[PDB]
Order: sequence, then C-alpha cells, then structure tokens
Amino acid sequence: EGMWLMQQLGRKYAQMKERGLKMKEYDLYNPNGTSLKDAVVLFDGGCTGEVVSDRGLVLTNHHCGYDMIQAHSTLEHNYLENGFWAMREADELPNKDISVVFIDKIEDVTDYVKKELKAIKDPNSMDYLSPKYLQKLADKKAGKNFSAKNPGLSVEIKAFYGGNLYLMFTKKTYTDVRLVGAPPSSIGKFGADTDNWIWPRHTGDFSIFRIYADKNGNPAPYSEDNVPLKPKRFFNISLGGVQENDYAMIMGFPGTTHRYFTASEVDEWKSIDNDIRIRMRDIRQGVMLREMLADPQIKIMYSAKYAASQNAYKRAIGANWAIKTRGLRQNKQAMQDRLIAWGAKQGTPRYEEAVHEIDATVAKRADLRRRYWMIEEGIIRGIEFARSPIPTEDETKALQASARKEAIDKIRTRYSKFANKDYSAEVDKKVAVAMLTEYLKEIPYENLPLHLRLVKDRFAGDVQAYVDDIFARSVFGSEAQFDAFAAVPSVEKLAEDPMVLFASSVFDEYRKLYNELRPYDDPILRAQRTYIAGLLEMDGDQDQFPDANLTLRFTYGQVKGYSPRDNVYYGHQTTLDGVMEKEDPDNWEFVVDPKLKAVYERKDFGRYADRSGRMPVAFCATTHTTGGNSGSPVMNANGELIGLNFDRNWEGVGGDIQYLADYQRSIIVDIRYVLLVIDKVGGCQRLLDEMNIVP
Amino acid sequence: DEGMWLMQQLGRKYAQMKERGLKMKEYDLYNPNGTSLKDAVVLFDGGCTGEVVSDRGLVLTNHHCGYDMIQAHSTLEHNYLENGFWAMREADELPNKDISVVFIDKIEDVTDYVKKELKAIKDPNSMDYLSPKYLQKLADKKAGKNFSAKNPGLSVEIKAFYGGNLYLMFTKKTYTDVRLVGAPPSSIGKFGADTDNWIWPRHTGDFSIFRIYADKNGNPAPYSEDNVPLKPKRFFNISLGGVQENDYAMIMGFPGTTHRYFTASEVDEWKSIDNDIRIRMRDIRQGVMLREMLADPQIKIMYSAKYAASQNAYKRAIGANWAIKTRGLRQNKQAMQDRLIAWGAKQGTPRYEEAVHEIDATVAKRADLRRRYWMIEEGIIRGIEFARSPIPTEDETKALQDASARKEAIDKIRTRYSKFANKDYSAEVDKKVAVAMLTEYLKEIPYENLPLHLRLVKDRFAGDVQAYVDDIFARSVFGSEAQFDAFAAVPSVEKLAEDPMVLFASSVFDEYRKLYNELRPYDDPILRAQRTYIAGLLEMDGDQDQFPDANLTLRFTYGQVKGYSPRDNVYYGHQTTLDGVMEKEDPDNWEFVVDPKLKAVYERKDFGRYADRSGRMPVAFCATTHTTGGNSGSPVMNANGELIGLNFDRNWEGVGGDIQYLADYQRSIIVDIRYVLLVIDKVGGCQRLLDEMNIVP
Ligand SMILES: Cc1nc[nH]c1CN1CCc2ccccc2C1
Ligand SMILES: Cc1nc[nH]c1CN1CCc2ccccc2C1
Ligand SMILES: [Cl-]
Ligand SMILES: [Cl-]
Ligand SMILES: [Cl-]
Repeated sequence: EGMWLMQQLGRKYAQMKERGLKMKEYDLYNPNGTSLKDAVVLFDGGCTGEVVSDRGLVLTNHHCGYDMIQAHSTLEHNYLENGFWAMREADELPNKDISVVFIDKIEDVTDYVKKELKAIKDPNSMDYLSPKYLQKLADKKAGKNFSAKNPGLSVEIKAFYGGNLYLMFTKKTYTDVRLVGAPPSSIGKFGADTDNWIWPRHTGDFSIFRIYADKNGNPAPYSEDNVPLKPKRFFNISLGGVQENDYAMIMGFPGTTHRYFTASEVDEWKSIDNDIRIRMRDIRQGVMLREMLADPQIKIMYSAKYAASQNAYKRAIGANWAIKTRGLRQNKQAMQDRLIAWGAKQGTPRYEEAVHEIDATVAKRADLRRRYWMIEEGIIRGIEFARSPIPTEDETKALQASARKEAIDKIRTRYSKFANKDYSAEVDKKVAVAMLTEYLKEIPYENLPLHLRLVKDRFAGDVQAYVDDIFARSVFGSEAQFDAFAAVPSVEKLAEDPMVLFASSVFDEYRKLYNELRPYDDPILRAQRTYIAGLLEMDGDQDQFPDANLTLRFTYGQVKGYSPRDNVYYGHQTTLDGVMEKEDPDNWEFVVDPKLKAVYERKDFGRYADRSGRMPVAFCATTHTTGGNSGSPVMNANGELIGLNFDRNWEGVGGDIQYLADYQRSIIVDIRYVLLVIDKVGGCQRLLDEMNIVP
Repeated sequence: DEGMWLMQQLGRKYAQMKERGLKMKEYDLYNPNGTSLKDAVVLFDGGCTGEVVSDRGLVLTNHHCGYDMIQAHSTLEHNYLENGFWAMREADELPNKDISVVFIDKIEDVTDYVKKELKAIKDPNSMDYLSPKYLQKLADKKAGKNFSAKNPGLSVEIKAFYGGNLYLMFTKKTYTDVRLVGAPPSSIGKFGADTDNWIWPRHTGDFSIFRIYADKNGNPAPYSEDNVPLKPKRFFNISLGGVQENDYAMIMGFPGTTHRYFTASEVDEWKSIDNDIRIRMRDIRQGVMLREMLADPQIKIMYSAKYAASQNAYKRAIGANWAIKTRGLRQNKQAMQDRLIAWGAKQGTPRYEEAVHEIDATVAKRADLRRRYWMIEEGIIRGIEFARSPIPTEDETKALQDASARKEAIDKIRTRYSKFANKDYSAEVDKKVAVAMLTEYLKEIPYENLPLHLRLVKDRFAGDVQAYVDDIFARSVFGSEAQFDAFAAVPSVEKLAEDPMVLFASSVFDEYRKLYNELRPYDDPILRAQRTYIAGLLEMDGDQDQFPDANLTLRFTYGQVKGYSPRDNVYYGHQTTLDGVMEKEDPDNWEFVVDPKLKAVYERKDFGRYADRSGRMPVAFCATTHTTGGNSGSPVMNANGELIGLNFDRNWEGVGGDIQYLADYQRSIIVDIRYVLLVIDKVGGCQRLLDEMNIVP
C-alpha cells in the first residue's frame, strides 16, 4: 500500500516480517552504518538504479539508458537497434551530462526547520516549501565549507506531509557513469508503445552502466585516469526466482502522488484535466492517424509525434477508469468527513475550515483552469504552427546597421526548426481545423485569444478559410514565402503576419491564464499543511505515507497477478513463450531478435529457466510504485535482487491518488531474463563473473 | 477428436460418458424403440437447434435464431426487437409465416440396404451414392407407396455419412405453426453485438421462446386460429443447480459441416488459397469502407451492415489460419494419412494410398484455377458493388429491339437499377473500394487470365485503374439516376451493348462462371477417393474414436464445463457473471447498452433462486463439447439430463475445430439457464412460462 520513508522502516518492520521479510532491519536500512540502501542510486535525475558488483556495475531500465545508448549510436554501430556489449572495461563508453546519486545519510530535521520558520512573521509565507529557503537551512546545519570538507557530498532539505515533516539528505554524486551493456531495442522495448502500461508484459527493459571515480573512490568528472568505483554495498543476484505470493520489496525514488487530494480535487482532475486531455488528444490523434495511414511518408514523419501524444492520453484514460470504477472521489470524501467529525468532537474547527478553503479555491478557479487546459491541449500542444517563429525584440530592432542579415539568419534557423523534415503544413492545417473547431465551440468569443476572434469577425465562422489564409499569406507558410520575405524583410510585414499574430496571441492567452491561476496554488498548499496535520494527529503516520517527492522510499508486497475483469485472470509471471506468441516480423514493435529466437528454439536457458524448464521474462507485484521507480531494484525476503521495476499497469495509474489492491501492479523484468540476455544474447561473460550470483 | 456422435454410437460411448460423470440411464437419453430425451430436441427453422421445455410445447432457442420472427412482428408502435416481447397469455403468442420445427422421430441404419441398391451400378464413377435425388428414391421405396399421405406430418430422408460408407434413414415429424412467445430486448439477446462475436468471455443472454401449435390430436397443421399447443412426447426439466468447474456437460443438436478427414494437401489449400485470399481481399475492402464510414456519418449508416457482414467470414478465416499455424493441423492430417498408408501396405491393400494420392494430385492440379476463382469471388463478385449492377436479359434486349413491351423492359431494368443504387449505396464509396480491389486483383491475375473488360485497364487506360473506374461511372447508364433517366427516355440496345458498367458486370460474371465450370470436375475424384480413404480409416481404427463429418443431422457431444488459457499468463475461467455485463456497459455505444430493468436487478441483487451459492448472478459458461454452426440453440444438459443452458456460440480459437478438435482452446459458448429464467422472471415478468416449465431445485 505505501511509499514509506526510510525512517518508517522501524515502525513497519514487524508488519514486513509477518509478510515474509527475513533480513535483519539494519541490513536493509541502517541510519548509522552500511546497509542495502547504500546499493540504491538515483540514476540520471529521474530513474532508479542499483549497484550489482564490487566494481560499481549498475543496472537500470533500457528506457532509462535510452538517451545514452542513442547518443553513442551511429549508422556504422547502431547500438539502439543492435544492442551494445563492451568486452572490456576500457571499451565502456563515457556519457556527458550523466549522474548517479547515493543517499549517504538521512536525518529528521522537523524541529530545526519549524524553529527557523518561527522567524518568518508573515503567516501566509511560502518559505516552508521553498527550495531556496530550505537550502539556506540545509547549508546552515551542514556548515560553511561542508562540500569542501567532504568532497562529493552535498546536503538537501525537503518538506513532507505538506510541510509537517522535514528531512535532510546527505547525497554523494558521481558524474563519470559509463555505458557497459544494453540489449537490442527489440528486447529492451519489445512491446514498444503498444504494450506501454500493459500487463501481461514481455519486455526485457534493462541497461547496464558502471560508476567510475578517482583513485580513492571519490566522485570525479570524466577523466581517462578514472577507475571503477568499489562501493561499500552491492546487491547479490538471486537465481532462485519467484513464486506466487512470495514477499517482494522495492527501494527507489517515486516522483509524485496525490494521496491527500480532497474529493473536489478528484472531481477537478477528472472533469477538467483528464476529460480535456482525452477529448483534445483523441481529435489530434484521429487526424494524425488518418494522414499517416494514407501516406507512408506522413507515417514516417509523424510516428514519434503521434506516440508522444498517446503516452499521457493513455494515462488519462487509465486515471478516469479508476475515478469511475474504484470510488476514488467517495473515498477522499469519507476521509475528509471522518476528519471533520473528529475535529468537531475535539473542539478544533481548523481542519474543516482547511477542507472548505480547498473546495472554495477549486470551485473559484474552475473556469480559468478549464480555459488553460483547453488552450494547452487544444493549441499549445495540439497545433504545430502555434510554435512557429515569433520575432524577438532585438530582431525587430535590427530589421528596422547591416545586422539585418544576422536577424534573418536567426529567424531562418527557427523557421527551419519548425518546418523540419518531419513537418507537414498540410497535415498541420488538417489538425488545426479539427482542433480549432472544438476549441471555438468550447471557448466563448470574449475568452478567445485575440487572433482567433478573426474566425467569426473576418472569416464568417469558416475555420478552414482562417487556417488557409494563415498559410497562404504567412512568411512561414512555405519555404518560397519565407525566402521572398528574407530577400526584402520589413518589420511591417512581420507585425501583420497572420501566423506570427496567431502564435503570439495564443501564447499571450496561455501566459495570462497561467498568471491568473498561479495565486490559487498557495491557499490550497497552506490548507493542505493543516489538513494533513489533522489526518496525522487523528489516525497517525503508520498507514498514511507522505506523498512521493523524488526521495528514497521503500514499498513491499507480494508477487501476485490479478483479475482485470469478469472471468479473466492475469497470472504473476510471463515467459519467453509469450514473446514468441507476439512475434510479428512485419510490425517493428514486435520483431524478435534472431539470437533470442534461437535461444528459445534450442531451450538454451542454462541456470536461468524455472523448475519446469520454462524461461521467465517478467513478473508483477502488489508493491506501490509510480514514475521515478523505473529501474528500481526488486528484492527477495533475503534482500537478493530478483528483478527491476520498469512499469505499472494502466489499471494502477489511479494508484497515485488511491492505491488499488486488486488491480494495481508493479511490472518487473525478471533478473533471470536479464542474465539470460547478457549471457546468450550479449555474450558478455565478464559481467556475469563480476556479479555475486546466489544459487 | 472429441466429437459429434451419431445417436447409434451412444451404446458404444456410454461407458466413457458414465466414467466422465453421466448419471442418466442410456435409453433415457436415446432409445431407438421408445421415448427418450432425443424427442425433446428440434431442428428450429431449418438451421438452428431448439428444445421443448414444457408439456404445452414451449420451445427455447437462441435470440439470433428467433431474430427474423421478432423483427417481422416489430413496428414503430411495438418495437419487440429493441424492447423485448412477452405474451401474457397463449392467445397473445404471435404466429410466424414460413417457420418450422422438425422432430427426429426415428433413426435407422440403412447401410446394407443402400449398398445393395448401389450394386445395380451402370458406371463405377457414378455419384448417385451421394445424390439427394437418388437417396430420396431409396427412402421412398423403403417407407412405402404414399407414406406422406398415410402419415400426415411424417417424412423420410436418407443421408450418407463417412463419405458414403454409412447411411441413415430419418423419420421426421415437422410442425409449421410455431408462435413467438417471448424474447429479451436486443440489448440482452445480442449484448456483445458484432464486437463480442466468437468471443469468450461472453455476457450475452442469447435466447428466445416459441411454442409449437398443432391440431386437436397433436398432429402437425399449418397456422389456424383453431390450433392448440402441442402436448409433446418428452420435454426437458430445467435445472437450477447450476454448474461448477469440471462438471460433466452434454449437448444434442444439428451441426452443419466439418472437414475432419481433410488430407494435409486440403489443409494447405484451405490456408494458402481460400483463407489467405479472403483475408487479403476483405482487409482491403473493409479498410476502404472503414475510412469512408469514419469520415461521413451518413456513409457509416449506409455501410454499417455491409461492413459487419464482410467481417464475419474475415474473422473466421483469421481464426482458422491461427489454428493451422499454431495447432499443427496440417501435420496431424499428414500423420493420419501416413498411418493409414503404412497399415494398408501391411494388409496388402494399396487402394488407401492410391486414394490419398488421387486427392493430392487433384488438389495440386486445380491450384491455379482455384486461386483465380477465389481472387475474382473475393476481389470483385463480393468486393465491388457495381459487379452486381443490372445486366439486360435476353428477353429484355429483345423487347427493346416494335411493341408496347418496351416500357415493360424499361420498368424491369429500372426496378433492378433502384435495387442496386438503393438508399445504402454510395457510388463514390464504391469507386474507392473498386480502385483498391482492382489494383490488388490486377497485380495477382495476369492479363491473359483477366475478365475481358479488365484488359481495358492496360490497353485503353494505360494502367490507370482510377481512370478506368471513373470512365465506367461517367459513361454508364447506371452511373447515376440522371444518366439512367436519360437512357429510359430514349432507350436503345446499342447503348446497353456498349455500356461500360454492363460490360464490366458481364465479363466478371462470365469469368466467375467459366472458372466455376472448370473447377466442378475436380470435386468428384476427391469425393470418390474420400469414400475409400474414410473406409480405410474406419477399418483401421474402428467406428469408436472417429465420428462422421457433420451433415445437418442429429448428433450428441459431451465434455466438461472448463475455461482455458488463450495465451501466456492469461486465463479465462469457465463462467461469466452479471457483474461482467455491468463492466462492459457503455451508454453511447449501441452494442453495449444495458437494459434498465436488468441494471436495477443487478443493483438490488434481486436474483432469487437463480444466483450461484456465492450470491453472484451467472450469465454464461463454456464447455469442452464439440460444436459448430447448426448447434445454435442446442440444449446443454447436466449429468442427469436436466437443462443447464443453451449453446449459442464458439470461441474464435475453436474455428479450426471443424478440421481438428482443439482440446486446450476450443469451447462451446453457452447461456446459463439460470440467467434465461432470471430474464423471463425479472425483466419480462412472464411468470406463466416459469410455471409451465418443470424446474428442479
Ligand atoms: C478503460 C478503457 N476505456 C477505453 N479503453 C479502455 C482500456 N484502456 C484503458 C487505458 C489504457 C492505457 C494504456 C494501455 C491500455 C489501456 C486500455
Ligand atoms: C490470431 C490473430 N491474428 C490477427 N488477429 C488475431 C487475434 N484474434 C483476436 C480477435 C478475434 C475475434 C474473432 C475472430 C478472430 C480474432 C483474431
Ligand atoms: Cl558507495
Ligand atoms: Cl486394394
Ligand atoms: Cl489444442
């Protein structure tokens, strides 16, 4: 059910031990010693990773290492499609702008922060949540020259439970993290977009890196003189596998949750955020799909844009399914009613007053928030020519010195970025006509961005004519129209350009809405501090976890499948046989690697197959995870590595507001499948040899 | 494998059935010399199966079986198709024109009689042994002079089984006054609609209720207001005990066709020609139709039924090809024929191997012709609507070329033109479909094999299919209403003889018939070799574990209530519930709308004695019985012979079951009788139907 603070391990230990945990408490998390927590890293600022050897070998997801694999790929050595397997440490590829963060120490600094906050004076100050203010307190507690006296170490204070608890983290950051291994994309991203958020899952979502450091194991930027880090702790790999009901636990960095949403915030999330994103993306994707299906060249140009739009579209459908079917609104309503009844009995009205302030703030901002989501989904991300070039103040104050050519060169660079090899003006006009037709039906004339008033005023409500006129008369409507402008440029031409005016007025409205909506965040945040304080005072902090905030957490549960719908059961484990069932040679998403297909046919599974001779691929668990948990180590009752978390099923996206015991599952790549791929596909025996594999 | 057994085979199967759970006495299920459960089974409306469930001739069958009757009685004032129908008294039950119910009164093995008559052979290659005309002459000879007049209501029929190695004579009793009694709303009767066709899990209450009427003595009689409900020889008791995983279940019914004795070469032909062509051509046709329906709401209305009709056999072919690819169907037929060949070689009889060789050689010989036939049938005959545009008859052309019968010829041509270009026909949609279909057809069929008019694509239009199709509509008398009316005002035979649409329609139908004529001779050598092939299989492995192919005759099948795993890590259980209907509810999708009375029954848990032990309301179950088309509406029985459900479908994974039964995938999809009784009771409120049934606790 929860995403627990490391401090909460003491209070959860007896429940974990009854559920199957076998390791000693301090072997998992020791606040003043070495523990398993010391083998967990925040990988590249978003993902989780884990150290799996005494030479700093790190495992994370393939989608986590995707950018590094792509940056080292060329036409001659396409690592993204073929996989990468460094046969010696010297062949491991350095990565620019990478980092791994270890959580060296964690301390409760609540009383210290609350004492410092007493000097504020202004009761409505937001300093209690300010990263700048909390950094000043972190620095004061750690000392003037902390990072100079403790190289590689840094401090950070974060707020938890809406400002009712504060923790100081002592972090050790390494920036020389080299690419060691990766399966082909056919394995690393087998399901590709079709199987995103899907269980059963057959994706070998892993990649391998290595942390390098100076001669003393201290952090150091990339240098050819750097040596592999010898860490104080690494995970042992288990080859014992998993069974239904086995205890499983994860450590990682879940990003965000909204477990303390009021019922009014759940209604707002459904009726505004989700319904608008669903409606607008369905229109956009429908036009894009029609055009991609009709022209093979349009499919090539728009495939990535279509897939990117689909990600949050699918998430919103999953979230709305939970709101409709799992009683999310009703459960938040019962939580707040129970606090209100308890507050009335204790004679303290501040809790009911805080819930009232959140409801009133939500109700007040409804029209503005609807307008913001409509323009953001409908135009800002919906229409490509909304991001067409807008001449800067220095560019207009250059066209009207011979630096007219410099301004034109900068405008041309932005025009070529907008109208690139993947941009179709015809596809964009079709998308804009459908998107604007919906936007104009939903937003009244008086709330429209200034240029969109021309649809009714100048074009007699003809959206197609308004869009045609933008491209026909704009200097960014075609290459020939831009070149005619670039030969005889004038500020008068740019100031009256229909595309520039559209882009300017839609971005003006988008910013004006953002500015009007920003003040509504603070009364909700302040009321949440009081709301969560009451929930904690009423029921305690030993069943009510703090919202995720990109900090180290543990979660535990069992390896267990679930029933998605009447008469259908999805088991706890997928197999290599399931990859072969999904093979479609003429569908790029479901192509199967020839070496992997050969391994399956010859049953060359070695020590990685289960007791029945079947090769495991992935498993699912009742652990509570979210975005940020990608690459998290999944542990046995003994703390041994049994897999890597890589996804969550769509039925569990609602889990960020309310954990769903009968539907929500973490989707995990089995460590036996990771080793089978390293061994039989990569042939990288040295990686297997440096790991500590337990029978 | 697990089969469709002849009623005669019950004796030799009984011990296996009893070990599997059967509790009833053999002769209570089927007795050739007296009343048995077989007497409560009917062939409903010439295709479906039905069952008698009361001493007043009440009959249950599927909703899709009674669909046409429910539709024929529906008006804007009383829409029975949409709202359901529930006659509150026998006098309110609606008669149906052109309906029938057939009872299988007697079944007799007449193999020796037919084989003796066949010895009067004037030609060894004679196909009389399979001729319905010849076999009817033998049935009439055995039954007697004027049997029909001496026994009003009874008729006799002889059918061939096992490719002509076994013959049975059926004495049938036919009733034609069968009245509509009850039907749930279409939202229950066809809940999944086309989306859930061939799908398990299934949540459809696929049932309808009729009543057999007869004269005062229970003898068949056409509709008359003086007709009285039939008191039957036997009826099914209804069980409210339900089903559990692994329970014994059995069915009786009329499976239509199977191909259990296909050679491996016939399996390859079915996959590589029949299925691959139907899949490829229908995917092209459906793709164009879908794009046009999605772009225009009026095109969606006009083409929805045509699109759904094309999808039925398309989905079946995909399901059939999945079994051929994954279940080793070709290999299993190959092993069957190799085993017979080895046994034939040891017996000193080469005729079995010679028969398999004749089938393979015939299949190989007809390959190019069969490919051309399926290409034109799927690609043009079915694929392009203007292929069925009007073609002036010989007498119509004669009438146009010095009498007042010219207006008569134009009125008949106009009637056919208005039927082709009806309210659901779009010439623009048809031109788009034709351009895609012809492009594929022209790529597959070389110039020398093309229908005559299609040679104009290369010869006159420089390979431009779009221009050839545009020219057909621009210049044809049937290209638009205005073009037809201009023809009808000044009609000439010269205009019709050069019409590009008439020439297209004529030449594609000419090629279709020429191909059919050249392919027909190949059927008989295969049929004759199959008689020898199946005779050998029967002599080798016995008439014990291999059943005769389905041929629309009464058969029984048995198995267990059991789910299955469709793919890695996925399990479908044996039973669906009312909770599954509620999960699928979509008010703005006509296929998944939920009846308000049914939704209220679910919310109030007003399930009475119909819910299972855990308080859940069952809807449907699946079983390992071996069924096919023709088994719609079949009674599903308990170990005690009590009615536990009605068969209504089969999962797509089991369509390969017509060639080879698939124990781990194939399942009969059955509506639970508890859900039928719940709908009659809580949705229809038709208590008199419950009261006339014999319900066992
Ligand atoms: C609940 C629902 N409504 C329309 N479609 C569906 C099923 N969706 C639900 C949302 C989703 C997201 C990612 C991947 C698959 C799916 C399946
Ligand atoms: C095996 C297969 N090949 C393409 N699609 C599929 C999946 N199934 C699943 C859906 C379905 C329903 C009825 C008939 C056939 C099928 C096809
Ligand atoms: Cl370390
Ligand atoms: Cl012989
Ligand atoms: Cl099987």
